[PDB]
Amino acid sequence: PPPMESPFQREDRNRFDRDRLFSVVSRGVPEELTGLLEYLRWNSKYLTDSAYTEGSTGKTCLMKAVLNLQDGVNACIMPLLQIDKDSGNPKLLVNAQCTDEFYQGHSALHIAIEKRSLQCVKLLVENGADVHLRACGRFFQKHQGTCFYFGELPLSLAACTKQWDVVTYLLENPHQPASLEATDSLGNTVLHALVMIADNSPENSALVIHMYDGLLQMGARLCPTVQLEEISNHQGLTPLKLAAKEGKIEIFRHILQREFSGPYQPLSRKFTEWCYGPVRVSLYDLSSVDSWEKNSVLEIIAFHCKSPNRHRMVVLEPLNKLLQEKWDRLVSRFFFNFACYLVYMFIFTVVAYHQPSLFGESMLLLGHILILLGGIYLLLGQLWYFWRRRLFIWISFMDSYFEILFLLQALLTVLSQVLRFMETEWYLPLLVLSLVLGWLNLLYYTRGFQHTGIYSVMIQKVILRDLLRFLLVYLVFLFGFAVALVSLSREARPYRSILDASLELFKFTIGMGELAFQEQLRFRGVVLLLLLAYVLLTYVLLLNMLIALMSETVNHVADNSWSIWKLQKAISVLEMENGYWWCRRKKHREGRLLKVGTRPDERWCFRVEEVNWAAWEKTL
Amino acid sequence: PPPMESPFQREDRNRFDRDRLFSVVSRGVPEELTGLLEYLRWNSKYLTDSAYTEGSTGKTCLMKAVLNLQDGVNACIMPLLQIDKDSGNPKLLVNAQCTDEFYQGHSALHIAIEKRSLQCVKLLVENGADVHLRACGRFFQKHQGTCFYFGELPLSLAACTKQWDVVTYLLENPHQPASLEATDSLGNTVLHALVMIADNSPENSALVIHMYDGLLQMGARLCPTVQLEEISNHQGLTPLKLAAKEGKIEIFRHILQREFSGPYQPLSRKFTEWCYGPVRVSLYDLSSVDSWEKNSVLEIIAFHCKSPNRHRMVVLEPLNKLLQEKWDRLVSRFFFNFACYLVYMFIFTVVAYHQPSLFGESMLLLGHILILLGGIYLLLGQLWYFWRRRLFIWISFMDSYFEILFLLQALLTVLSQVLRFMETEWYLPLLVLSLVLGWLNLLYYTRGFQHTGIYSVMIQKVILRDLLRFLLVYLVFLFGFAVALVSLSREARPYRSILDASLELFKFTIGMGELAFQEQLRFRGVVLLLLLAYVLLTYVLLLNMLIALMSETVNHVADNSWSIWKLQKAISVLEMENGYWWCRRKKHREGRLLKVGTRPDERWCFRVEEVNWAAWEKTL
Ligand SMILES: CCCCCCCCCC(=O)OC[C@H](COP(=O)([O-])OCCN)OC(=O)CCCCCCCCC
Ligand SMILES: CCCCCCCCCC(=O)OC[C@H](COP(=O)([O-])OCCN)OC(=O)CCCCCCCCC
Repeated sequence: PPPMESPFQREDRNRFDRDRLFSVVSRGVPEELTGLLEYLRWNSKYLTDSAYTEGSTGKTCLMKAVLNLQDGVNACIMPLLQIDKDSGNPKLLVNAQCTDEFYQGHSALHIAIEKRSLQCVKLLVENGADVHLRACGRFFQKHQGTCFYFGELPLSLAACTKQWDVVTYLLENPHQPASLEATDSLGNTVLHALVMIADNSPENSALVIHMYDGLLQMGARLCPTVQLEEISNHQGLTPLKLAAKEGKIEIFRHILQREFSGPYQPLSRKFTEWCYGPVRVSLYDLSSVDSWEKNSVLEIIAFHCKSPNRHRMVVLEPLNKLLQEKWDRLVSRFFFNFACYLVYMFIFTVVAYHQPSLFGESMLLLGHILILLGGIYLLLGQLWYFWRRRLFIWISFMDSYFEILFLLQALLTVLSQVLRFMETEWYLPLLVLSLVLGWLNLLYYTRGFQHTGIYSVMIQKVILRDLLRFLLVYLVFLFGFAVALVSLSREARPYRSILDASLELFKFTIGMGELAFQEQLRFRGVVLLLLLAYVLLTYVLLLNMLIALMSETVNHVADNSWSIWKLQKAISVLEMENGYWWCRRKKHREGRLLKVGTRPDERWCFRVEEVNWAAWEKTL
Repeated sequence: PPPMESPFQREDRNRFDRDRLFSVVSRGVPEELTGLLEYLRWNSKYLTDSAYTEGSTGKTCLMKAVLNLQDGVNACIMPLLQIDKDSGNPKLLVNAQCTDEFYQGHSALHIAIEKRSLQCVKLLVENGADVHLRACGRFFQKHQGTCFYFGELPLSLAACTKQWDVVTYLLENPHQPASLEATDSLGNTVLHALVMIADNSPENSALVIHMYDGLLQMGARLCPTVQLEEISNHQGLTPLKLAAKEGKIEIFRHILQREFSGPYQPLSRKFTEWCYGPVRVSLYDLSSVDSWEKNSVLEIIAFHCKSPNRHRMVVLEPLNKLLQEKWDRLVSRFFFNFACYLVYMFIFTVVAYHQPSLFGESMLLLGHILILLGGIYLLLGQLWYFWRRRLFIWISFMDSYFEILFLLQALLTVLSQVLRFMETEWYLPLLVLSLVLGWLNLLYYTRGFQHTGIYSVMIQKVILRDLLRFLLVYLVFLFGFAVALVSLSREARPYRSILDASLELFKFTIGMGELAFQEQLRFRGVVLLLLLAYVLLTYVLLLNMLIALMSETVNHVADNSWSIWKLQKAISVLEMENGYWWCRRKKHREGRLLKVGTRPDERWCFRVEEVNWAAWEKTL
């Protein structure tokens, strides 16, 4: 794509001509525009015609004038608009937009706002600039390349660039006021766009929070009957749900715990009830948060968010206490499920232990029937889970590999019981491997306790992703030395096959490597030197991997295992609330309906008791 | 060498004599010089004669006067010059220089500049001091001993000591102005000398950058038609190339990304094109940087620089994006080379696996021919590489040991195929060892991916240089206890040879050491005590080496593996751009020719798109 503006490269082409006009509006001298209007009238042409624009983009002379503002003012703008009006152009020059795929919908008002020229914005608005044109090119979309997403609207651009005067002028100018309800091509409003450009750094979060609160307070004046935070985009997300999905923890916490006093009190989501010393009791708005409603904040955080700080969101209030009462309500069902799986696995172990050769027989047949029925039940449950987690399936197993393991165990159980009916001998390794998987699957339920559940998070770490990368080097070492030892030992004056030599070389890592002078071999010295070289290289490699893993993991970073265990409990709770595949529970709504003021402002509120001695001592 | 000045040691000798004159010019009283001119006229002698100088160095009385400045002024200087003029000396005393090998070319103007006496500099220049005398002794060269390299010229001395007034006076005095184009004995100009004295500390870098920019701006006035940064020294290096070779990262980054506005705009190498929010688009000068030109900055960084921060240079713009587009253009050739090596190694493994005893036979002969041809091809390619990397060969394999390994593998392959024609049995261990090396050489191509290529940098570290130092102690332990166990076990009431006992003692480190009461030996108690002592000493040594290696490597230093992987990709790209030994590619020039102003200032410019949200938010 060509540059937006370039002092060194002339515009593409893919008497008053285009080059003279562009040079005049670049210099900014209005008196050199004389004769342009007469030339346009003589040739019956307009400034919006393709001959007077950049060929590749459709960038006009007015955008060239705004792109060359000197101290916020270009004197060629108003005479250019006067010439455009006097030429009888049915398409206004202020509303002309670029046509290329990279800068599609880009207009001069966007350039005037981005150049922070309030005078130019006023001059464009006074002459009929549409304040709802959407810059929807690839440069203005959100992706990993060179781009600037701010929404697509001029008001969203003015908000995302921290321009209070431009926002105030656009919202209530008498010519054409901008609407806070206006949406971009994705359905995003200005609050959605502020959530989009939000980062978790303190300065960006402060800017986004200030802009969000100010725009909400002005929406309380300009459109008081409009719920600005209840507007959903094309994904069905509100700004709170969008902040939950994108991992924008700071603005999510600010919206979730928002409190105002006096005026703008209906804009609050947190309402202080009473205080007594270090005890503070508050009411929290549960709208769009409680899992009783479809597509809630909790469901989005658990199953739709990809961000690494999902575990930091679930420990914020009121989410923490709400998930705590849900877990206290469902802990008996959790341990009943654990007891059922223990019974199933015990019968599995008894049946697999007493297999026959390739009253007791009837009991073994009954146990085989029970194993088949339990495998069918688990298979149907896992298939229902993966059907419900349809669209976000890649997000489903990135932290829930036990779902994959349970599905695989049930599939192996059903396959082994099918192969037993066909009387093939391969049912027994399948049954044994499903028994292995079933006993490994019992470690899912360690998350029911704090002591085991936190520890199961502390043990597993980034070792798994580096194990494969070390294994890539180690397998090359193993295969090369194995084929070498097989080739060299074929002549007599140990290593008969590739698998045997590979096993003997793998024995060195477990402390059982045989290292001897193979006197019956012809090349025994070279074989011994190859073994010693392999041992030294493998030990150097193992020391390298240990020290490298030691460098990334020991860094004194504070322990986040408690919040990850809380996130695991939240996922378990939200799955347990749906019931079973054969019996669906009716959802129970949390909180109480309370009137908190006048919009009667009746909301479902959750009461949270907080004790904080240091915070209370700081205000004395 | 004697001291430059010493209040305690008298000058060497290797009526108005030398001692009285030296004491007078040390005290600084001009009225005690009476009778010196008459004595010199009577004896027909001059102050520059060997009788009036230090014997070992040739240091004169004027240098003695300047070395004893009191508050920047010595009153004996002007009468001494008057006596020198009145004596009819054909050699001026101001231009007399020291003659010893340590202080060769040292003059009084250098001492006046180093003493920061602008009055003395003006006094010397007004009386005819040559401002282009070069201090070229061993003290003024650059080496690891006691030295001060500043260039060799008075202007370079004034610049390297941060003396703006002295530089300004030397550049435009009406008596004899110094030239910015003047070069030292190495061809270094003042900008080269500033690059030479540059350090990567912030204060030294700030001083060097300020001096460099000021001298370039004054060269824009004094010699506007002279390209000061295009001057090459005797090594053919410009100041940018010299900064790239010496690892001077700060001044290299400053020169590479230099930008000026308004006046001194032709001195810029970076030209901002357009900005829109956090997006900044700039043009970068590619002169002497692009690898299309011989001896470029990229080639110097990859193959000529010895400094440890080579990987920090390649991640700077515009080098990072340029190397990225080069890699995107050559990645298919990289993986085609990988596929060819995989095919060659697979045929190697198949041929080595199916060797006979010391249609299938014809296929094995064809495979032997293919192995021989591939070995010849790889040998010729590696020989061509080491021929092209002729002068800097020691810099070539300090980070590219795979070149050595590929050459050794090809040599072993050719030697094994030669020995097979001679029908000796030793071809088979050579073939097996070349197979080992060829399978190890496949790990070169892990750098083609980020995931494997970064990890291959993270695993290897300083363990290799400490492994040899630990091995020096461990081999002494092993040999001493081995000869002990062989000597002690010779008498009966296990260890028959040195190699056997060494292997049994090495078995303890791999977890297979045999530790038993050798009841058939006569000295079984002493043998058991020797084994226990060896085990304890070896385990203490291993624990020491593990903890010592743990101390140097775990230090929370930020990971530089990504930049080292980028440097490896840069080396691969620059080698792939030359083509093959049998087919040399034509170089493709990067960037576009654009006019950036008036010197028409036409440069080859590279467009770089940068997104930086925090930097843009800081200016709002
Ligand atoms: C169809 C109508 C008949 C229903 C019969 C009652 C079924 C109870 C189901 C139950 O408790 O589930 C236990 C377990 C499910 O694991 P999970 O979803 O918690 O975790 C899933 C992975 N996250 O599932 C199992 O362990 C398999 C059940 C088979 C053994 C039953 C033994 C009963 C002993 C009293
Ligand atoms: C003389 C005219 C005939 C030329 C025939 C084509 C040769 C292709 C060369 C090639 O792709 O090089 C692969 C490799 C070189 O390694 P490198 O320089 O990337 O890395 C070097 C170390 N850094 O070299 C090899 O692997 C050896 C080539 C022998 C096997 C060819 C198999 C072909 C299968 C299609």
